Amino acid sequence: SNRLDGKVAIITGGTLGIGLAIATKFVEEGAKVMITDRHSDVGEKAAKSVGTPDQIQFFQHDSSDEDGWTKLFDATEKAFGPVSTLVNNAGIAVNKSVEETTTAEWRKLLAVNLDGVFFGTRLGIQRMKNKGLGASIINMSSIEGFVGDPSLGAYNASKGAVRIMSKSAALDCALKDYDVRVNTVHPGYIKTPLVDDLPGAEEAMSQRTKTPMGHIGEPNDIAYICVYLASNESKFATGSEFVVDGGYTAQ
Amino acid sequence: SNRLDGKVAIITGGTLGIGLAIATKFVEEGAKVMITDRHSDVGEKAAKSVGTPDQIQFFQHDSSDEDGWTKLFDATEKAFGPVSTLVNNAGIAVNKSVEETTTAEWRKLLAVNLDGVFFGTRLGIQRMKNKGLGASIINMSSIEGFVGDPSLGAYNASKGAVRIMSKSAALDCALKDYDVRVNTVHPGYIKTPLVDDLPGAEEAMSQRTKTPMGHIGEPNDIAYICVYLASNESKFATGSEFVVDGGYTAQ
Amino acid sequence: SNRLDGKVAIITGGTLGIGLAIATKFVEEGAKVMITDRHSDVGEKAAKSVGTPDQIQFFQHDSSDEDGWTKLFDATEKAFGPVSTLVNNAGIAVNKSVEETTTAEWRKLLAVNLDGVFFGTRLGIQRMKNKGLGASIINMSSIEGFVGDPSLGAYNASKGAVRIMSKSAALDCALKDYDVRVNTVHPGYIKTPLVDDLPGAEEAMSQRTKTPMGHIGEPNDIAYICVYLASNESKFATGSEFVVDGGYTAQ
Amino acid sequence: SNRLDGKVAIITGGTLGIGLAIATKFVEEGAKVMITDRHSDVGEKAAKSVGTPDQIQFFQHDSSDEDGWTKLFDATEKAFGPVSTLVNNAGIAVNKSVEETTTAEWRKLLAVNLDGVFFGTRLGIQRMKNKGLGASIINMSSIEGFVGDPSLGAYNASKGAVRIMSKSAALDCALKDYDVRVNTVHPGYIKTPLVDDLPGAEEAMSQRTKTPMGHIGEPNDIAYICVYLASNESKFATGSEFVVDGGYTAQ
Ligand SMILES: NC(=O)C1=CN([C@@H]2O[C@H](COP(=O)(O)OP(=O)(O)OC[C@H]3O[C@@H](n4cnc5c(N)ncnc54)[C@H](O)[C@@H]3O)[C@@H](O)[C@H]2O)C=CC1
Ligand SMILES: NC(=O)C1=CN([C@@H]2O[C@H](COP(=O)(O)OP(=O)(O)OC[C@H]3O[C@@H](n4cnc5c(N)ncnc54)[C@H](O)[C@@H]3O)[C@@H](O)[C@H]2O)C=CC1
Ligand SMILES: NC(=O)C1=CN([C@@H]2O[C@H](COP(=O)(O)OP(=O)(O)OC[C@H]3O[C@@H](n4cnc5c(N)ncnc54)[C@H](O)[C@@H]3O)[C@@H](O)[C@H]2O)C=CC1
Ligand SMILES: NC(=O)C1=CN([C@@H]2O[C@H](COP(=O)(O)OP(=O)(O)OC[C@H]3O[C@@H](n4cnc5c(N)ncnc54)[C@H](O)[C@@H]3O)[C@@H](O)[C@H]2O)C=CC1
Ligand SMILES: C[C@@H](O)c1ccccc1
Ligand SMILES: C[C@@H](O)c1ccccc1
Ligand SMILES: C[C@@H](O)c1ccccc1
Ligand SMILES: C[C@@H](O)c1ccccc1
Ligand SMILES: [Mg+2]
Ligand SMILES: [Mg+2]
Repeated sequence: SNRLDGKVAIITGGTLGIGLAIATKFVEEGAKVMITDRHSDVGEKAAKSVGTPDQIQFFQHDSSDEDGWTKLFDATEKAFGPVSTLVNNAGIAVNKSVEETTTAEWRKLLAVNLDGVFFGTRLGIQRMKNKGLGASIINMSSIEGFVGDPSLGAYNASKGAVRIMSKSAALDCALKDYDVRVNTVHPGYIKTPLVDDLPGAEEAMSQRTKTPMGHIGEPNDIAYICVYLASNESKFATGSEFVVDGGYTAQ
Repeated sequence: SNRLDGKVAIITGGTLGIGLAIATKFVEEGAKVMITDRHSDVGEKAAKSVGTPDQIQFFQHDSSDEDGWTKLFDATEKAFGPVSTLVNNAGIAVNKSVEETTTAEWRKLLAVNLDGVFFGTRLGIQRMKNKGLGASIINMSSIEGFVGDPSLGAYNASKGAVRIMSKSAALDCALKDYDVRVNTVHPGYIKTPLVDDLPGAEEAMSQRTKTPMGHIGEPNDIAYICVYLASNESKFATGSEFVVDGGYTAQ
Repeated sequence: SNRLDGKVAIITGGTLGIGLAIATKFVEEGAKVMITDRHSDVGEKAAKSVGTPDQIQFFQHDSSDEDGWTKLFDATEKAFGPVSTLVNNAGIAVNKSVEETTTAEWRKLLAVNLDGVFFGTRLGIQRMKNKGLGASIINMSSIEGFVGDPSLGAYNASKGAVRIMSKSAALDCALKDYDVRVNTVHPGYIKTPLVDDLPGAEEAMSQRTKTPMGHIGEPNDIAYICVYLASNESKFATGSEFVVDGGYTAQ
Repeated sequence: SNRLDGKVAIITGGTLGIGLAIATKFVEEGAKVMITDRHSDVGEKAAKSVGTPDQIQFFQHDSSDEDGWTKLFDATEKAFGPVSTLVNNAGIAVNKSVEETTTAEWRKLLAVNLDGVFFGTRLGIQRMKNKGLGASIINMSSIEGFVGDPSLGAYNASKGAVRIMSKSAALDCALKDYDVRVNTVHPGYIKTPLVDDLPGAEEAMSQRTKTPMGHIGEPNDIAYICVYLASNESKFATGSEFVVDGGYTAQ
């Protein structure tokens, strides 16, 4: 209760899975939230399921769309006042090795997972710096930002990029006294309706050779670390990686 | 409020600095707490300053004392019921390079910082496993578990040891379904009364080449990450490292 | 002597600095080498300075040019026989924070440093797999793939991407028995004619707060780790990072 | 050939497995070598199998024996002149979880794997600093210094300790211009006569979920990275970790 009082958050890809749980817990903790998705059927349903428009709204946006990022911040500040918190959560995956990644697949995935995170982080710094907001940018950067997977080549590139680009941003903001922190969150495998629709994936993901806890996580597992990072509780944390993975990377 | 309802925690070195703030926030969040120190003058004063005996008590113990560790768990369970949470926070430092570390200094520091953490972790697993407690062992493992410092040789050894031993314990507990998580917390430099008594240390620590944020942290910065790790909010986090360092390790 | 007997190597950006030293030592150790640069004035001079055309040749190529990558492998195999070794060394830097990185700067740097390395790695796997060559892909991935720098935002993104994408490729090649290894090399600061032309850079780079050894490296420092990685001496090394940095990342 | 001309090396645990291969390649490259083992039957046989006494000798020593370390350096300098190179390779393992590690097991393993490496490193710095030798200390610090194993708790503690203590030593030596480098080598699983005597271990170790290359390494895989680190080829490498693991830690 009240851990995000006063905060105004944008969460990209906030209508389902991890993003939706982040939104839910943020609203529970007193934040105002703008969620996005590139679609609208999903997004408008999503917001009302969490709360009332004074708490949470939807804005249609593809995170790879540079110009839209500006539309999104403007819409958020007009609904709720100056943005304090950005969660760059939107992402896609391609199930290909590096060897077999088409150039089109490469470019598409980097547009969302890398360019989108760059656009959001760059704009977030510009919009949030020097306002006494206790501003926090939280970039979703995966267990696949620490370890490779033979069938996630482009995804691995994007997540490693986000991991280290976020440190650069953290340092500049710290050195310049901007009152903006930048950190990454690295989920292991999490169970969502989308995973449930992939036959065998959860089981495959729950083998002890993958996730030592022998099961995968839930969306709220990622929501709670994001609450910590958005809150002023984490005012000395910047430039670091927060892993919530059931032990995946510990072995 | 209520984030640690029902929890019963031991915090070693809990009478001052980071340990005391961990204790304070744990009690605020509903945990019962036993704090320790090798002394008693410090420890008894400390507990009453946080709360009443039904909330927090003191037990005299040197974490290097293997037999005492057993006394400590027994005293905690008799005061508050079965222990769910252990914070291995007690530690010492020697201001010596590897080159100049005496063997006596080496052994003394390893006894507290390494053996003590081993004794606590081993006993904690044995006492906490298989009770449905949502048990959590939180080992204090430093920025000096990631990077070296030329004048902290033995300290660096101990912190690197804790970092990886904790992963071993996390994995075994996960694989065996023990309902015990093990994680490490890695503070950067934190401002305490002890640091205040070391002329020039905070300033030295606040240079941008050391801490990018240009200042050092406060004890509550470490308390809040410990609340997250002790709580069931972090039920999917095991075997990982949580860094709160003002950017120190990001550059 | 003879440590790369029989090997056929492509080195991108091989006409100056680190690339030229890699080429020089590779030829000394018995490899045949094709060096590249996006220019030709630099490239043709470079090759003759190292050896005769039966040892080393130049091919004009911008590593961001996908179609050219195919031209480059074909020219190398026609000069020297099937390629066994690829060093993805070409790279550029932008001296900008994330905050101030223009989109054009972002795209240009990613085209060379990320897309170029992807194109080379993908093609290298396809061309080298399953030929008994003891094939090795060596991706230049920087100290800036481990730590951030506030004024190298895009560069940091690219180097973190290369670091982890390389692990993906390593794993797929290992799992599929391709006889291709993939590793990254992470130079600290190295002294070259280009650094010499940047007033104050070497000195700035030699401060103990940057490079503990108190001086920067030389091109051969990177050449020698590349010889090891190209040779069959390193037949069990894949998916890992080889840092040669004067202590930069150790503190 | 000649890559270690002039060097004088001590290799602890140099009579079998990885240590013996390190010794063999060191002698091949022109170094003079003193190997150790706590036994003598093994050690005297070992040296003659590699070369003549002017190339390689044996000295009986348990690396946990502090006073003996001094005897060992003196015997080496009297045979071969001032020591330039130290490989802290002796180590033992206990097949126990943290939970089940007896205190006696803990102390015994730390005495060899941690205290022994401390004693060697401390003495090596003192004996080697400031002599223009191009001195190099190479500490064997395992894949189990990066990841945990549920059944190697004490071993994991020791290897994490060595990993970070070595960075401390590297930094002090660099900052003080000692002409001593300190680095760690991290083998994955390697096939030796001892592994061959453990039924099922190699197979278990070769599963793709353990070692992606699908087989384990050979002793020379570790010897060759040690040659690089002992040689002046690696004069800019200090404070870093060199992993040769078949991909184990990349996934
Ligand atoms: N679910 C899992 O098991 C894992 C998820 N992750 C990461 O967690 C993050 C969030 O995951 P989920 O919310 O559960 O995703 P999800 O798998 O449940 O659904 C995909 C989500 O991505 C967003 N998205 C995709 N393309 C987009 C675009 N062009 N513009 C805006 N939004 C877009 C959508 O809003 C959608 O909610 C992602 O970045 C993903 O990379 C990482 C590891 C595992
Ligand atoms: N204060 C700082 O700047 C930093 C602290 N740390 C780590 O944080 C942890 C806690 O720090 P503080 O509480 O602020 O310590 P402190 O510096 O304020 O005071 C030392 C504390 O260590 C405990 N302690 C020492 N030897 C002990 C023994 N033999 N038995 C039981 N307890 C013992 C005492 O209770 C005392 O409260 C330590 O493990 C330390 O290594 C790490 C980096 C920086
Ligand atoms: N010199 C230094 O201090 C450091 C260098 N590095 C990295 O080391 C690698 C090699 O460095 P140097 O050879 O010394 O570079 P250099 O600084 O001496 O010169 C730049 C080199 O990059 C190559 N290059 C740039 N754009 C290219 C393109 N579009 N196509 C083909 N080639 C291109 C050129 O061949 C040129 O030789 C680079 O990837 C760089 O990122 C990393 C840290 C420090
Ligand atoms: N063989 C393998 O699969 C792996 C080995 N390692 C590490 O590699 C290093 C070397 O391995 P190997 O030479 O193959 O060992 P080994 O397994 O072949 O034989 C044990 C070696 O340890 C030395 N040793 C043990 N206790 C000693 C003492 N008290 N004093 C002096 N020497 C002692 C002995 O000389 C003996 O040669 C060790 O530190 C080990 O921790 C790490 C991972 C895997
Ligand atoms: C790593 C996670 O994002 C994932 C990617 C592709 C398919 C399933 C899961
Ligand atoms: C790293 C921290 O624990 C410290 C150690 C010695 C002196 C000051 C601070
Ligand atoms: C990190 C190195 O590539 C560099 C980049 C920009 C300017 C100088 C040096
Ligand atoms: C990790 C390696 O040193 C090992 C330890 C115990 C048993 C087998 C192998
Ligand atoms: Mg792993
Ligand atoms: Mg650093």
